[PDB]
Amino acid sequence: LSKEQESIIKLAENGHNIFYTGSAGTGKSILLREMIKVLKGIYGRENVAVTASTGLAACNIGGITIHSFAGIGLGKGDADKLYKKVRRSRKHLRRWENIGALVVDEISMLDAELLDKLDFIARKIRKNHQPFGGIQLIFCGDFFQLPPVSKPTKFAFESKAWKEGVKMTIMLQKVFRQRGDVKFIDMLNRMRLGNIDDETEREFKKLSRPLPDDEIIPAELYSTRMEVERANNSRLSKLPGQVHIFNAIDGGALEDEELKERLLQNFLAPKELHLKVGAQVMMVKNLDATLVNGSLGKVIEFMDPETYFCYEALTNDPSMPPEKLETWAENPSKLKAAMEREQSAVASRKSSVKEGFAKSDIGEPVSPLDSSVFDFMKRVVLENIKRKEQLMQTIHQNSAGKRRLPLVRFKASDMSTRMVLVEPEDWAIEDENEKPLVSRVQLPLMLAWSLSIHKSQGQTLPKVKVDLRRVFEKGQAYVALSRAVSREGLQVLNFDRTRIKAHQKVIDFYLTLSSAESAYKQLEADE
DNA sequence: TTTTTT
Ligand SMILES: Nc1ncnc2c1ncn2[C@@H]1O[C@H](COP(=O)(O)OP(=O)(O)OP(O)(O)=S)[C@@H](O)[C@H]1O
Ligand SMILES: [Mg+2]
Repeated sequence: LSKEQESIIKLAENGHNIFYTGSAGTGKSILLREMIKVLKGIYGRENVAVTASTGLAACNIGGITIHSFAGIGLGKGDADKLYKKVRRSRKHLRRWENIGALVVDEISMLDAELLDKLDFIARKIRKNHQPFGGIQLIFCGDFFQLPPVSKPTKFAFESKAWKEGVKMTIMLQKVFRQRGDVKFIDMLNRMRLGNIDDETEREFKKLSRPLPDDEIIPAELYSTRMEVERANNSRLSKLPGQVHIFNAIDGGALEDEELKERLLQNFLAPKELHLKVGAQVMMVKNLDATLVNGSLGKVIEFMDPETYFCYEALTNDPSMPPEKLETWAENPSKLKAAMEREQSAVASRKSSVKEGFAKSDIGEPVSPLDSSVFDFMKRVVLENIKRKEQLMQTIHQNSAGKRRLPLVRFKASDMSTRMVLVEPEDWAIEDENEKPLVSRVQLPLMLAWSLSIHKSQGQTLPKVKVDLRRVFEKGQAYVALSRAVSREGLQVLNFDRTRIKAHQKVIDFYLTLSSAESAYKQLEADE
């Protein structure tokens, strides 16, 4: 870690409501990841609230989406009625009564209206007038990156809540991401601000040369959902291995089918989820505390719940007597007899709707499980008790004509993994008398080789294809291209400098702030 | 042409 950075953790240590920023690449998130350790040691592991604007970027540091944390849904409604939505769910209310520090990363994507609301929700809950109820704030973004989504949106700082809230500011300088290319850093420093010359243009337009043709799948960054899907399938249908179709149950009672379709998209769920063995996926609904919107991962193989109950126990003891896997692979009546022991009335009218999802293929045969699924065991001639894989594969050949679901290896930003067999979820849009106008049961997955540029903001991409065809917001081009470590590993199609421009309030804001060294002097102000 | 909801 640098010297300019440690003066921030230690500023946040001493308890100051800092916002802190810097060019893309300057290691603000990495910094934050360690800052979060030393704020749980002050308040409590359960009293620090790690969040970001999006949900993938929120996983970059360990956190849930800011909206998921506060418990405000999409947070469109009035500032007063969000308070009563919060104080209903007991979990979310005391989550606001105990947090000592609220962390928000890539706050650039939050709009002044919500920052005003959270500020209010906290004050009326915590019984305190202080700029957020006394909650130590830590805002970490870069206002030259993507601005808050509008459907006019004032920036996070135009709010009364921000300029009341932020007590202190800092500003990092050394761009670490492209550290070995002092030229490429420069090219992005002036793409961030609005200036591009010929040598920049020609160099970027030279990057459209195809990327290396090795066995590492390059990441692709398109500005739209229907590009991201074109590339997520342009790439998936190049993967060796048998596909698995996943058809989404739909309903139920709306008449305008054009909005029905459009409603059926923003659920983040596709009508046709195609998934092979080895696809990069990303959870899209907040399921639990560590499997959330934005969790990258990979698909491992496709098993039904009877099967996966063996494979799960088989991960917890590869030194297991196989006389019990053989009791399940020669009599699968006893198989259910151990699965049930470990596990509403409107949920029983959606189980039997989710029950139909991915109908059983009693006429299609069941291919064997891959090699890599039993690699975990392969780590002394008398200990080769591995009739286990032949037992496990036998248990799989008993699940033809049974719904097989994706077993996904998920990966957190602290580098630990977690396997889960992904069950369908349900997306409904309804009214006061509960009738789902549009309802859809699909898997909470989408291919995650291509992110949007919004979702990729905050990422650090080793080999990244970028296509500036359909960018429409200031700095968005600068995000997609600055997600790159180098130039040797970067493709740039349809480079268009004729719309690469700055916003005026972003120049106006980064002239009234404290530099990296104007963070040190406030340390001897404490001491 | 975008994100956000257990
Ligand atoms: N002190 C450091 N020493 C070595 N590598 C660093 C250091 N700080 C950052 N990096 C590298 O820089 C990248 C991480 O920088 P980030 O923390 O992601 O900054 P940032 O996320 O680009 O800022 P954004 O995009 O505005 S959220 C990784 O490749 C790190 O290995
Ligand atoms: Mg980041």
